[PDB]
Parts: sequence; C-alpha cells; structure tokens
Amino acid sequence: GEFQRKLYKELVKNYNPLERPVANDSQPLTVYFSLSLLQIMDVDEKNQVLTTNIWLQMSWTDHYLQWNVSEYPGVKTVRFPDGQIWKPDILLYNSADERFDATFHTNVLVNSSGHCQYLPPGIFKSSCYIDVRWFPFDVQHCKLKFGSWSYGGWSLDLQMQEADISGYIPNGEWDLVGIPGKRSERFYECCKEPYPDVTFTVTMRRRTLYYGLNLLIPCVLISALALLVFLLPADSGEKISLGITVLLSLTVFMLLVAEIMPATSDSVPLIAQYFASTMIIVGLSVVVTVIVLQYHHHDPDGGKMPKWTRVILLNWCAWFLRMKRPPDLAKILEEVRYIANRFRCQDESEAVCSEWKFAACVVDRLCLMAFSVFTIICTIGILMSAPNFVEAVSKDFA
Amino acid sequence: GEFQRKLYKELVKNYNPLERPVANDSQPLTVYFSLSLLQIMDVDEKNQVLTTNIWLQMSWTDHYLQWNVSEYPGVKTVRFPDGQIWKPDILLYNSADERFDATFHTNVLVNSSGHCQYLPPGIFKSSCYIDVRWFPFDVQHCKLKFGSWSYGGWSLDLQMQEADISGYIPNGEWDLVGIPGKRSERFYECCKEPYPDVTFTVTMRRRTLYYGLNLLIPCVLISALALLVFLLPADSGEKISLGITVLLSLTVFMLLVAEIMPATSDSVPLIAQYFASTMIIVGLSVVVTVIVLQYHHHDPDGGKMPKWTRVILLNWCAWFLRMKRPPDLAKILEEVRYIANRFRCQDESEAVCSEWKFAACVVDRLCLMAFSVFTIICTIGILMSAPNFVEAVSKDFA
Amino acid sequence: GEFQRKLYKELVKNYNPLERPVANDSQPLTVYFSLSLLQIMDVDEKNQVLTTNIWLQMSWTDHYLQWNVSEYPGVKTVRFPDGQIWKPDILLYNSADERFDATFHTNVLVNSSGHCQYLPPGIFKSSCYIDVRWFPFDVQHCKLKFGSWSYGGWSLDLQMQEADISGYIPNGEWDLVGIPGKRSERFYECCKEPYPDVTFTVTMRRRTLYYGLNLLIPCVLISALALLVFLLPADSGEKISLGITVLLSLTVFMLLVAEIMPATSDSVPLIAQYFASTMIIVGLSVVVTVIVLQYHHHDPDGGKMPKWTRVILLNWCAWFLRMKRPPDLAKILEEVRYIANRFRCQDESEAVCSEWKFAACVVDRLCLMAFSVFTIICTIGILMSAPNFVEAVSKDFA
Amino acid sequence: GEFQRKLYKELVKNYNPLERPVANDSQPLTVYFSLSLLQIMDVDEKNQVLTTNIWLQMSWTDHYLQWNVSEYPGVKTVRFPDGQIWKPDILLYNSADERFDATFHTNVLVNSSGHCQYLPPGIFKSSCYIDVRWFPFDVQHCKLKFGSWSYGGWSLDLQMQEADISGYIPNGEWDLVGIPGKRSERFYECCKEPYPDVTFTVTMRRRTLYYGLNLLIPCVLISALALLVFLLPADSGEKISLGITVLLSLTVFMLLVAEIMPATSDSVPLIAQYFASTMIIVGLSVVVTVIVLQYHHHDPDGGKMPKWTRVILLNWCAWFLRMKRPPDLAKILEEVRYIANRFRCQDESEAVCSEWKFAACVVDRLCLMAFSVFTIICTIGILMSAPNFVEAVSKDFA
Amino acid sequence: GEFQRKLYKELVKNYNPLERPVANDSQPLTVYFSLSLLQIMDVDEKNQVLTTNIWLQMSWTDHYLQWNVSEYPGVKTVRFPDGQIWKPDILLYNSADERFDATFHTNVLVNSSGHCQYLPPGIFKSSCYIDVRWFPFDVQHCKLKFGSWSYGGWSLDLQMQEADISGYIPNGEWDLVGIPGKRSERFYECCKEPYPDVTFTVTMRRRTLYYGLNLLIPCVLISALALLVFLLPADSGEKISLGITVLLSLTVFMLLVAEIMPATSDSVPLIAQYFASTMIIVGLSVVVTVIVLQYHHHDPDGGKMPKWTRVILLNWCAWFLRMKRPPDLAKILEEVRYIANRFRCQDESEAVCSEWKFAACVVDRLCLMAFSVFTIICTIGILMSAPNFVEAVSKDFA
Ligand SMILES: NS(=O)(=O)c1ccc2c(c1)[C@H]1C=CC[C@H]1[C@@H](c1ccc(Br)cc1)N2
Ligand SMILES: NS(=O)(=O)c1ccc2c(c1)[C@H]1C=CC[C@H]1[C@@H](c1ccc(Br)cc1)N2
Ligand SMILES: [Ca+2]
Ligand SMILES: [Ca+2]
Ligand SMILES: [Ca+2]
Ligand SMILES: [Ca+2]
Ligand SMILES: [Ca+2]
Repeated sequence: GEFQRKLYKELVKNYNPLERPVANDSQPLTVYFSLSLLQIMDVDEKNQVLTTNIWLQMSWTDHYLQWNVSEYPGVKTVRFPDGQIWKPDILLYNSADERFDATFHTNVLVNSSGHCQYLPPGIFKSSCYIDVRWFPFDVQHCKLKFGSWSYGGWSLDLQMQEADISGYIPNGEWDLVGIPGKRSERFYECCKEPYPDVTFTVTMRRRTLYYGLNLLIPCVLISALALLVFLLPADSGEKISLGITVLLSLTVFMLLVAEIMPATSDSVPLIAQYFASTMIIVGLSVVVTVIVLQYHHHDPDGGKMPKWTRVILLNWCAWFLRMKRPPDLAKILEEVRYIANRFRCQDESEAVCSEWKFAACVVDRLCLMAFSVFTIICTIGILMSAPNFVEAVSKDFA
Repeated sequence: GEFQRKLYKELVKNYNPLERPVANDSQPLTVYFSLSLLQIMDVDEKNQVLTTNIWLQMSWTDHYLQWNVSEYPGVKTVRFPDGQIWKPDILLYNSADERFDATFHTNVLVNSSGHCQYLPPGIFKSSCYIDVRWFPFDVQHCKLKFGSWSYGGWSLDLQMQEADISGYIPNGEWDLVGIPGKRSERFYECCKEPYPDVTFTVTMRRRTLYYGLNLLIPCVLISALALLVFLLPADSGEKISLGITVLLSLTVFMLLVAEIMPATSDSVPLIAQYFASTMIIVGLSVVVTVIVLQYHHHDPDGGKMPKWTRVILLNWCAWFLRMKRPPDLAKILEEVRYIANRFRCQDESEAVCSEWKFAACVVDRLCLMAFSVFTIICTIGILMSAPNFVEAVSKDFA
Repeated sequence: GEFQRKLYKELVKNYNPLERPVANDSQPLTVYFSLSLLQIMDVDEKNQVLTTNIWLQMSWTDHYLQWNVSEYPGVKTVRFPDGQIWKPDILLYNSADERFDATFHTNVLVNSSGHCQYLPPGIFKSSCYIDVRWFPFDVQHCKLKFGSWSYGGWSLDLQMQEADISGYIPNGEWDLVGIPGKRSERFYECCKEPYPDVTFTVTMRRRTLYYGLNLLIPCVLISALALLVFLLPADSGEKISLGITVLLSLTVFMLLVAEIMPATSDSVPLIAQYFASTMIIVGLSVVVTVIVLQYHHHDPDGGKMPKWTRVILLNWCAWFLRMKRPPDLAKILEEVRYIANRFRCQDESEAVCSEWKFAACVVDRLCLMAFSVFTIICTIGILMSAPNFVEAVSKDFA
Repeated sequence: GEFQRKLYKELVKNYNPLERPVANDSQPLTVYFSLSLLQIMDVDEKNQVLTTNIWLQMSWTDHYLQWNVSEYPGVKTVRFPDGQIWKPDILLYNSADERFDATFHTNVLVNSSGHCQYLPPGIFKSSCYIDVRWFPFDVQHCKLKFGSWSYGGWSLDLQMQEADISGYIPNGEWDLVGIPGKRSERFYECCKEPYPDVTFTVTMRRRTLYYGLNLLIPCVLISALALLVFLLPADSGEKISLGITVLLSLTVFMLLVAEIMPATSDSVPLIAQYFASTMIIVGLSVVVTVIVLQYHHHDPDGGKMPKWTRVILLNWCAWFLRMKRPPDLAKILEEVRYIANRFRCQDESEAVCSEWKFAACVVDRLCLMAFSVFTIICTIGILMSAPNFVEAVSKDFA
Repeated sequence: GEFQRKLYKELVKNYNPLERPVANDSQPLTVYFSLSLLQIMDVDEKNQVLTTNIWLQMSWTDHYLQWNVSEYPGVKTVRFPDGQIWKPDILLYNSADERFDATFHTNVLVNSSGHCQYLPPGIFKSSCYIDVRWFPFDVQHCKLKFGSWSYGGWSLDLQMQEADISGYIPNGEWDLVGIPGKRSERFYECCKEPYPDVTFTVTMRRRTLYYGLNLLIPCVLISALALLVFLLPADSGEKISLGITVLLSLTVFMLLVAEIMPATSDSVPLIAQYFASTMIIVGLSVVVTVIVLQYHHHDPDGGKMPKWTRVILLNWCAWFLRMKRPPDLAKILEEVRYIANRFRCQDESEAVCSEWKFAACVVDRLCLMAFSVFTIICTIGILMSAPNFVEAVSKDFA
C-alpha cells in the first residue's frame, strides 16, 4: 500500500548492506544463534560425514531499520532478501558439503524496533569422527561448530539459545539422545580479543533391532548349525561337505560386514571380532572333522593304537560321556580250514576297525561338547562386553 | 507493440517488488494455493524421502498491476519474471532437497484486474515417515506441508483448492489412492494471530505383483523343495547336501530382502519374519535329517533300542502312517560249523540294522508330515495376517 | 566496428525484453518449433525417465530488430544473449530433470528483417511410460511434449517443423525407428482460445543381441544341462547334487533379471515368465530325481510292487522305449544246507532289487523324454509369442 | 596504480561486449583455437561418453583494446572477466554434459596491441562411439568437435593450432597414442559461406595387464582345472561335482564380463565369445562325464556290448593310447556244487563289469586328449585373432 | 554507525575491482599463499582423484584501502564481498572438480594499513597419480599445485607460508606423514620473467589394520584350510569337494580385490600376486588330490607298479616320513578247491590294492609337507618384500 511503499522507500535510502548495524561502531553487536533439528538424513560412517536437516535461527538488532508504527499505520514487519540488508556471516566451520554453505537464503523479518530475525534452512553435511569400536551397540557424538567467519568478539559476539527439539522427526536407524551445546571463546596471540562460537554436540545411539536380526541371530544360528557336523555318523560321507558349506555361508556374512563397516583402522569392531571368532570356530570344527574322519577310516592292522590313546579315549572319555561299547579225507579238511581261518582274520580286522570307529565317535562327542561350550562362551562374552548392551536390548527388542 | 510497450513501461514505474500488493496494508492478502500431481518419481524408504513431480498453483490479486483494456487495445495479459513483481514465499516446509526450493521460477500471468497466476513446476523431495511393518502389502501416507515462510495470517492467509489429479501418470510400483488435503492454523504465544498452511497427504499403496513374483513365490517353492529331504532314501548320501544347498539358496534371498528394506528398527517387517520362519524351518529340517541319518547309520549291536522307542516308532507311528515291515570226519564238521554260525550272526546283525533303518524311515515320514503342516501354517498365517491382503491380491494378481 | 557498434546501440535503445515483438498486440506471433535429435543417452526404465541429447530449433520474427543493410554496410547478423531480447518460453512439459529446463541458453541470431533464430542445446530428461511386457523384444513410444508455458494460441501459436534425423549417433542398445510428431490444441472452459503445443513421439526398439547372448542362450544351455540328471546312473550318488547346483546357478540369473527389470506391477515380463518356467522345470526335475532315487533304493522284500506298477513300467514303458531286461555224515550235510539256502535267499533279494532298479531306469528315461519335450515347447512358445520376434532376430543375430 | 586505473577507465568507456572487435565489420576475425590435454578421467563405454580434463586455448585480436605503452608506463597487460569484453562462443558440439559448457570462465589477457588470450579449463564430457568388438585389445578413436555456435566463416573463421601434449598425466587404464586434429568447413544451401570448425580425434588404446590378469589367465586356469574331470577315477563319485562346481565358478566370471561390457548389440566382443567357448567346453565336458559314468555303472548282463563298440574302444583306441587290459555222500556234493557255480557266475559278471569300466576309462582318456586340444585351439585362436594383440602383449606384459 | 558508513562510502568511491592494487604499476605485488589442511575426504584411486577439505590463506597489501583510525574512531576492519575489491586469481591447477574452482568465496578482511586477508574454504578434488604396486602397504605423494592463472612474477609473485597442520582431523583409512611444500618458478621462451607457483605435496600412508584383517588373515586361513585335503582319508569321497569349495571361496576374494583395486596396468599389485599365488597353490593341491585319488583307486591287476615307483614311494619316502606298512569223495574235494583258490586270488588282489593305497597315502603326506612349505614361503616372502612393512605392522597391529 501507500504506507508500506513509503516505508520501504525510506528504509533503503542511504543504507549500506556492508556496514555492521551498530550505533557506536565499537560496542559489539549481540547475535542470538540457535538451531532447530528436524531429522537426521544419513550418518555416513564411510566418509565420516553427518547429514542433517536443520533450521538455523539468528536474531540481531538493526539500528537503521526502525520506524514509527503510528506514522506508518498497518505495516508492522518488513522483509528484505539477500544483498539488501546486512546479515551475520555465521556458517558451519566443519561443513563437508561441496558448497560449504548448504543454506537456503530466505528473507529477514524486521520488527518496528529493528529486531531482525533470520531462519535459513538447509541440509547440512557436517564432518564428525565416527568410531565403530562397539558396533552395532554404538553411541556417537557428532559436533556442529557454528561461528562468524570474519567477526571477532568485540564486533559480533555470539549468544547461544538452546536447540529446538520440538518438530524432530524420529529417524528409524538412529535414536537421538539429545543435542547439548556450548559457547566457547578462542583467543589468538595477536589482539587479546575473544572469537566466540556456538557448537552443538549431537548425541545419538544406533538402534540394534535391524542390525541384530540381520547379523547377530543369523550368525548364531549358522554357528549352531555348523556344530551339527559332530552328530552326523561317519559312515555317510557328508561331514566336511556340511562344514565347508556353512563356512562358505559365513563368507558372505563377512563380506556384508566388510561392506557396511568403514575403513577405519584405529580399533577392531566388536561385531568384526565376533564374526572372526565364529568363523574360526567353524574352521576348527572342520579341522576336527578331518581328524575324526582320519580316525574313522583307519586301515585294518595298518598301525597300532597307542596305549595312552586307548586309556584316554576308550576308557576315561567313554566313562565321562556314558559310552558302553569299547586218503582224500585229509585234503578236504585241510582245504576247508583256510576258509574259516580267513573268516576269523576278517573278524579280527573288523573288531579293530570297530574299536577305531568307536574312538572316532568318542572324539566326535568330546568335540561337540567343547565346541558348544566355546561358541556359547564367545558369543555371550563378546555380546555382553559392549557398554550399554542391556539398554539397547531392552529398548530395541522389548 | 506500441500499447504493450506503453503498458509495460507504465506498470514497472514506481513499483516495489518487496511490498505486499494490498490496498490498505492491514487487510490480509488472500492467496489460493493448490498443486497438480503429475507422477511419483521414487519412494526412497531408505532415507524416508519421497520424490514427486508437482506443478504448484498460486493465485493472488495485485493492486498495482491493473490497467484499462480500452485504453490499451489488444493486450490483455502481462508476464513478469522473478525479481520484477512481488510473489508469495510459499515453499515446502519438510523439503529434503539440498536446494530446499526445488521449484523452477516461471513468469507470472497478470489479468486486466491484476489477478496474478503462478505455476512453478519442480521435482520436490519431501521427507515423510515410511513404515515397513506390512511390507510388501504396504499403504503409505506421505505428507506435503506447504506454507508461507515469513507471513502471518493477518498479512497473507492461505486458501486451499483441491489438488488436480487429471494428468497424473500412473506409477508402476505404487498405486495412488488419493491426495486429500487440509488447511490448518498454528498459533504462537506471542501475538494471537494464525499462521495458516496447506498440507496435502499423499495416500499410496504398494503393488505386490513384482514383489510377489520375486520374493514370495520363489520362497514358497524353495521351502517346498527343502521339504524333499525327507523323501530321499538314506542309502544315498545326499540328504544334508540338498538341505544345506537349499539353505544357502535362501541366504541370498535374505540378503536381497535386507538390501531392499530400510534400516528402520521400530518394527519387524512381515516379509522379514516370513523369511526368518522359512529359513528356521529349513534349519530344523537339516537338524531332523541329521537325527534321521544318526538313526539310519547305527552300529550293529552298538546299543539297545529303548522299549519306549520301539513301542512308539515301530508300532504306533507305523500304524498311523501305514507301515508294514517292522577220525577226520569230526574235524570237518567242527570246522564247517563256524562258517554257518558266523553267517547266522551276520543275519541277526542285518535284522537289527533293518529295524534301525525302518525306524529312521518312520521318523522321516513323520517329520515330512510335520514340516509340511508347519510350512503351510506359517506361510498362510503370515501372508493373511497383513491388512488389505485380499484387496492387494485381487487388484494385482487378478 | 563503427557500423556494428552503431547498430547495436540503436537496437537496444527503447527495447523492452518483456514485450511480445508483434506490431499490433492482437495478431498472434508465429513461432516455428523443431528439434534435432543427436543421441539417446540412457533409457532408464527403473524410474521411467528418458535421457536424450536434443538441439531445439526456434524461429520467430521480431518487429523491433530490423535495420537497413545499406545504412549499416558489412553487418548482416546481430546476436543477443539471455535477458536482452524477448524469447519464447517453450520448455518440456513432462521434463523429469531437477532444473526442469535442461537447456543451455545461447545467443539468438537476428537477420536484417528481424527473423530471430534460437538453437538451445541440452540433455533433456523426459518422463515416459515404459512397459516391459515383451522384454527384451520391446518397442517403446516415448513422448516429448513441448509448448509455451504462459502463452495462448491468440498470442503465440506454435508451428511444427519435422525433426532433424541427420547427425543422429546410433545408440548401441536401442534402435531408433523414427520420431513422428504432431501439433495439438488444448481448449479450456474459460476463453474459447487454443493452447497449441508440439509433441514428438520417439519410437525406439531394443536390440536383443546383447540381452540374447547374456540371458536367453545361457538359460537354454543351463536347462539342457539340468536335463542331464536323468542320464546319470543311480549307482553314483550325485544326481540331486547336479540338480540342486544347476538350480542354484539359475538363482543368480533370476537375481540378474530382477535387478535389470523395473518394479512395474502392471504386467508379467516375457523373460520373467520364461525364467520362471525354466526354474519350475528344474525343480520338477529335482522332484522326479527324488522319486527315481526312492524307487532305486528300495529295501529287499520291504514291500510288494503293485500289479499296475509292474504292467505299466516293466512292460508298456519297457516296450515303448526299447527296454529288454525286466553218524556225523548227516550233520555236515545239514550244516552246509544253510549256507546255500542263505545264498539262494540273497539271490532272490538281488533279483527283486534288480527289478526295482530297472523300474527306476524306466522312470528316468520316461522323465527325460517328457522334460525334454516340456523344455522345448516352453522355450519355443514363450520366445515366439512376442510380437516382432522374427524381425528382432533377423536384424540382431543376422 | 594511477596509470593502470586510467587505462582501465579509458578502455571500458564506449565499449560494447556484444560487437565483434573487427575494424571493418566485413573482414572475418581470425581466432586461433587449440587445446592442451591434461588427463583422461574415465572412458565410460556404458553411456559412450568420454571424460577428459582439457585446457582450451583461444587467441584473437581486439581492435578496441589497444593502448600506448609510453603513455601508460608500467602496465602492459589488462584482464577482463566474463561479460566485460567480447569473447568467441566456441564450445564442444558433441558435449554430453548436462551444462553442455563444462568450462570455467577465467579472465582474458590483453596485450598492448589488443591480442587477447583465453585459456578456459574444464572437465569436458564428449560423446563418442565406443566399439567393444576387440575387447580388451581395443583401440578407440574419440572425437572432440569444437566450433563457433553462431558465427560463420566470413565473420569468425577458426584457425587450428596443434594440441599440447606436454603436461599430460598418463592414465593407468588407457594409453594415449596421439590426438591428431583437422579443420573442416561445412556448407549450407543458403549462403555459400563456410562454417569452419576444429575437431581433435583422441586416439587411445586400452592396456591389457589388469584385464589380462583378471579375466584371461583365471579363465585359462579354470578351463584347465575343468579338464581334470577325465583324470579322476570313476570309483569316486565326485566327477560331476567338480565339473558343475567349475562351471558355477565360470558363471560369476560371465556375470563380471557382462557387468563391465556395454549393452552394445552391433558386434560380439572377443572376450565374450572367448568366455562362451570356455563355458561351452566345460558343459561338453560335463556331458562327456555323464556318458563316461553311464558306461562305468553298467548293470551286469543288463545288455550286450555292440561289436563296433568293442572293436573301436577295446582295440583301436586301446592301441592308440597305449592300453593293455581289455547215500548222503551225493547230497553234500550236489549242495556244494551250487556255491561254486554261483561264485563262477559272479566272476563272469565281474569280468563283464571290468570290460565296461575299461571302456569307460578309454573314453575318459580320449575325451581328455580331445578337450585339451579343443581348449588350446580355441584359446590361441581367439586371443591371436585380435589385431595388435602382439603389440599389446609386448607393451603390457613385457 | 556514522564513521563506518562514511568509511565504506569513501573507500568504494573511485575504486576499480579490476586493477592490481600496486602504487607504481611495475613493482610486483607480494601475495603470501598458504593452506590449512583439515581432513582427507576420500582417496579415490579408481579415478586417481584426491578429495580434501582445505582452508586456503591469502594475504596481500591493498594501496587504496587505507584509512586513518583517529579520523574514523571505532572501526578497524572492513569486509568486502566478491566483485567489490580486487582479489588474486589463485586456483588449483590440477583440480579435477567439474567447477574447477571448489572454493566458497567469503569476505576479505582489510586492516587500517590495507593488508587484506582471504580465507576461502572448499572441498578440493586434486588429480594425483596413485600407484598400487605395494598395496596395501602403500605410501602416496599427492600434489596440490596452486598458482595465479593470469599473473606473472613481475606483477604478482607468490610467497609461500608453511601449511597449518593444527586442526587436522585424523582420517581413519590414511595416516598423514606430512605436507611439505615448495615454491617453483616456470619460465617461458617469450619474456624472461618467472611464473611462480606454490605446490604442496601431501604425503600419506595407508593403514593396514582393516585391509589386513579383511584380506590377509582370511586368505592365510583359507590357504591353511585348503591344505587339509591331504589329511583326509581317500576312503571318504570328499577330497576334491573340499578343494573345489575352498577354491570357490577364494574366487570371491579375488573378485573383492579386483573391485577395490584400480584399473592401472603399469605394475602388478603386491596383494594381487599374493592372491594369485594362494589360488595357484590351491589349484595345484586340487591337481595333487586328483593324482592321489588316481593312485588310490587303482584296479586290481590292471597294471604293474614300476620299479622306480616302488623304490621311491614304498621305501625312500616311507623311511623319510616314518611309514611302516609297505567215488564221490574226489568230486567234493575238487569242488571245494575252487572256493579257496578264488579266496586266495581275492586276498592277493587286496594286497596289491593295499600297496597302491599306501603309495597314495605316502604321496598325500609328501604333498602335505611340500605345500605347507610352499604356502609359508610364498606368504612370508610376498608380505615382507614390501617396503616399510615392519613400520606398518608395528603401527597398525601394535
Ligand atoms: N567382520 S570382518 O572383520 O569382516 C571379519 C569376519 C570374519 C573373519 C575375518 C574378518 C578374518 C579375521 C579373522 C579370521 C578371518 C576369517 C576366517 C577365515 C577362514 C577361517 Br577357516 C576362519 C576365519 N573370519
Ligand atoms: N528378511 S531378513 O530380516 O533379512 C531375515 C531373513 C531370514 C532370516 C533372518 C532374517 C534371521 C532372523 C531370524 C533367523 C535368521 C535367519 C536364519 C539363519 C540360519 C538358519 Br539355520 C535359520 C534361520 N533367517
Ligand atoms: Ca549408515
Ligand atoms: Ca523404492
Ligand atoms: Ca537401460
Ligand atoms: Ca571404464
Ligand atoms: Ca578408497
């Protein structure tokens, strides 16, 4: 209207969008900086970059944008686009975005007293260190460092307001514990003046329901299935087939864990050593199966069973695991004697083979017990060694 | 021409593209906002972002862009590019695009009465919560929240017009149920004035023909093939080979389901638990096969069959499943006696082995029936537990 | 030079780049629109977006850009960049690009008579419906809809010129049948004036040499190899091994077909049902192998062969498939009688087992013939059911 | 300084950045165009797009940018950014980049005589036809076509200077043979004036060390391992296991070759037919193994060996491949006769089975020789059929 | 304020942002160039491009931006955006970014003496040669070449300041040894004037903990498991099954190494030849297993054991590896003689078969020892042949 047009023409006249809108040129300009977290887009641990949707909030007082409400009836707020009024140069210090700004420049509301208000949105890409030591029971502290690029503490001092949690969309993968912030002053050995900045520490923890059901339970079931080799009879030649097939199945799980894990080489991930232990147990089960088959397929009278081997396997382990089984009339006679002698020799050889097979079965059951104990101990210890494991289980699975 | 050039030179003179084109500066400016959905580009459930091709429609009245048709014959409409006339700052609140605008700024048609008209296109990227609880029988309600960034209800009030469905290209993957909208007013504890906005809720459901034929039918056939282990004779040593190979085949299906599913950890997807049940059934079939082979390859006289084992397997289950099968003249005689005695002992051992093998076959058939029942029950229950399953089947497969 | 500088200074003076360059402000401005297709970048059937390299061609007459050649010797053409002279706002209606323009704005040549000429290049991203019903023997009709955004038929009427095929780089994957176009007028229930637009329908067909050699021939060979199970003797326990391994091999082909196919759920792709039929045949071969092994490994005297089973398998199918094979002196005698009686019983059991094995071989050969017939019929019928299959084969493979 | 500021203020005055800087407006302006290739970023054969880092070099003479060195001491060169002085509109005709320009606009150095100099860098994306007929022994001729967009030969004629090879970073994958160029004139049937352009043909060949060690040697070793089936004895039932496993291993190599090859359907790649031949040989080896096992597991007296079969396998092939192996006293006698008669019958059956097994071994060795010859011939012929194969081997492997 | 506005209005007046701010127009302008490395984003060896987050630091003296502090109380620093004051055109020469600039243009602080200060951030993408000869024990020297685009040494000479390591975020994958820099002058055969530039050589080494635990240890364990074939008895037919399965497992490791390695064909990577040696050892183990099974399954009296074969295997290798095992009354007699003669012949054949089996076992143990030695030697030699292997192990694993 008439009054709004007159006000807009009056305010722009003799206004420099480069000068700091202070009335004395020496007193610092107080700028209240805060943000409003909306959602966490994707925590890319591969490149150690955090992508978030954040609405910044800046509020300062302008001395040259003040008018009288009575003299200009009706109009109470004026908005200026970029390049028309002075704005603070606050931007993310650790921004990993290519543009390095990642802010949509909107208008700046101005009240009758000149109190400007700036709410620039944007999909920020911060760069924070991401440790995967306790993956997937992981808690991350990503930091957003905001501050004026070319203003000191005696010209533009930052004042902090608490972040706005209201309106935050809950990310499925990550749970937001909170976003505490702190205002800090950095000094240089030039001028003895502060360089304040406002930094917000995004504290988030990873949810383990999806990662659990996709990596932990399948691994446990696969290891328990690999333990089945010791129950198959040695007569059927499919023991090492099952062992090598279950190890081949674990290979693709190892590949998946490698593809989802970063290339960080500062610590060993918990799930990495868990999978390593599981695959090592499977390989040792394969070796044990080879030994058991070597015992089972022992040549008749091809060797002598050692006394220690007997007294251990056939007695002590048998009792421990409840085992129980450890003229022409002369020529015809001389000819028929050989058949029965050969049959007796075959029976003795069969008895020796039966002893060897029972020793193999004893080794099978002993290794079944030992590997079950090892698998249970390794799984429980590795899973419960992670901090806040009980909290994550009670909050995800329950 | 002459008249059009004169009109363009007259309208621009003494015009501020920053002022709101109201005649009183206090009466609110009515802006009619609506959109025209064209197609759904891609529903990215991984990042919970919806990509759509939308033509916005804005219509307001400008007081300073009115002329006389008689005084300017021929010209009835004038178009101004960005930065030359005032436009509303309506933009998507929950836009996940990096630019946060995602609108191609076009010209604004102006009638003789000053009624402006704005139709900015753009590939919007909204951020909506996407639940995968009932995947793939899934219905999504994605929300598009539009509103003025820096205008209240007493200066620029939004009026809603129904979305334009005409011209919508049917997306292959998703079926558009509809796009209802609502106008809501948000109040602050500052000024007791409304802050209206227009939000459109895109209601879409996923089609299950592709997902069905790629995930459900192959899984059913794979489970039915895994059930074949109980039909193979135990004489051929290829039972656990088939079982472990079919489980290895299910492993890649699990990997695919993990790759197409988001990392959301708020609920267990229906197809996720379906695949888990199928693979658990396959693993239990492998365990049962191990038990059956242990029964089949039982050493002759290496143990005693328990009385309960006999009375169950060889009688009750046999009847339930229709089983039927549960001087020198003295020396020659003494020598030939041993051969027949050994043959009789071998025959008795063979009879015991036959009893054990029949018990193994009985267990095989019992487990075949039990696992067929379990697979059918699990598949039917999980598939029919999802809401609107019948609608999706009748609309996709028929 | 002097004359060119004078002409440039004269033309710009009193020129508005916003007015339509018509001499009467009521007669429509004729704009001749045409394009010049250069190459097809990538037909992304996943998102139903077509990417092409197109040089647009626009020609209109400007009334205010006319000068005298004699008065300005030497200079015959003047070029103005964007924002200096009026240009039509023609753009792709169904553009799926984020910028929605995808045009590099070049200069506009102007002749002495004011006939402007505009050739803006650009990598357009159109959105066309892509059906995969007859994949890979597929013919696509993608549509490029061009028209003025904010001009009617009484101010800027579009005139169509045929597309320029000369200079088109032949895309390897797709063969360009042609690009016919049509000019259509859309009417609104407001003003009874046309809204013309020029739309070009890109008609292209997919070449099947690469898709053939990568998907069809390997599938045929894999199915023919799966047919080999019926030729292996049942004595060697590696039948179901071969069957399950060939099915596992087909699994990755199914995964590839799923990865290259869109998520469209409006029709079943031809190659999809072809692969489904092949894998179903392989699974049925596995089931048949299980049945054959069940027949082969039949216990001696563990059951009675049914009369119908005999009269079918051992006679009718045997003839159909040319099968041919369907004091102390008393004690010694009484003792030796048992050995020969046991041997006779073993021989009878061996004869019964031989009958069962011959029945298994007969079933093997019958199923070999039946599955060969089924595979041939399914492959030929599915491949030849597609339209223009003969054209694609004669144009790709020959 | 003073003189530089005076010169800059003088040159800009009465200067139009739109006019061609010629002194007569009819004589053509000579522009010397050349480029300086730095590196080849990536040759994307999938989309037939070449990405290169190129520094363009343009030099023309400006008539209005001449000053006196004595009158302006110290200053000898002036630089103007974009939009301040006239520049040629030379750009890549076949640019596949979305922006279609892909040039970073820098300043233009001007000497005292007005000789301008322009060196705009940029990551160009040209579109060249890429044939994969002789992959990986491939030589590509990608073309970069540069020319003025809206200038003829009588206003702006292009003069060519040889490309600058100095400073070219050697790309690891591709070897740069050279970049010859040619200046050509295109005529239209309008005006009988040339339209010159400068095109540079980038001639590059692919290095085969990486592709060799990753695709050729592994394939050769895999085929040689597949040849081992004929050496395994038929007693162990693991022949077809090895054959089908090696074929399954070749399947992933086929998948890799498909993933690295474009979708071009104009010719069959050399490595494609090489892999096809290798996999066909493996499949034929599997079929031969099936035949050999059918011969080996032949039922005793289940058929008659044909006379031709005998005279070939047991004699001619045996000699060719050095094979060598082709009252109560009556009752007891009548009872014991049967045992020896049965043993004699078993011995005759064993002799027949031994003949069949020797025939199977003869077939095994014959097929070993034949398949070794076939594999060697196919590999050598396919590898040496490619042109410049010897050059690529001597330059990569040596 | 008043003084700041007056100063800003005074400085801009009669200022040309194109002239070099020197007081004599002949003396060179000293520009101090330095950078501040923050983090290494990703070292993409595939395209030989290095992505880093770098804050540039430029400092020069401006003659026209000097004012009096006393005359303008309070204001001590003024900031000008892009296009308002002269700035050096320093940019990365070897930038591989599409924009080629990759710098966020910020304000330029100016002191009372005119000493400007420029700190433009940006995510630079340099192009450096990346050799993978010693992967993963790799040390890279990537070079960042900065220099003025269109200024010589007599107008704008570059002065170098050491790079700022403080504030560098430690990248997980790469360890930063240091970033030494050097200032060099390039001369042309035109003018005998220097063209200085400042280049920083980023020296970084790859950490081997992740690559170690994912590629080296699994390969060692897989090779050691492949060595287990020689321990399995030949009676169980699962030797070549284990060998071919472990080779199939190594196939996916080869695929992973190919996917993570660049396409460079100038040298053979260390891990590439390591994996090649491991897979060659596995293949040779498979061949040895085939030979061993051929020896084990030798037909009775189907050939004669060579004298050299005996004296080697059964004696010398047996001792080397501690092996130990290398009227009617006439008719009945004549009938019973045959049974014992046949049994004696069978016993002799069994003895020959036992000799062959012992020879096979001797070959098995000899090959076990030989392949263990070969695997150990190859692994140790290849791993320790890389330079700084001990440093990388002591710094990553310890
Ligand atoms: N999560 S991970 O870091 O990617 C990962 C997962 C599993 C795994 C490793 C790494 C390697 C580190 C330790 C052993 C090695 C491997 C293995 C291979 C063969 C056998 Br027999 C036994 C064990 N197991
Ligand atoms: N769709 S999914 O969420 O990716 C998915 C699919 C299948 C599946 C799971 C997850 C895991 C969760 C439950 C068991 C576990 C796994 C499994 C592994 C070995 C055996 Br023996 C039996 C069962 N089955
Ligand atoms: Ca993530
Ligand atoms: Ca999707
Ligand atoms: Ca495609
Ligand atoms: Ca490539
Ligand atoms: Ca990397």
